[PDB]
Amino acid sequence: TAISVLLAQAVFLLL
Repeated sequence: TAISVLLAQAVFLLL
């Protein structure tokens, strides 16, 4: 993972 998704979330916003 539920923490792995975060990296993908902050990745999209960046992007």
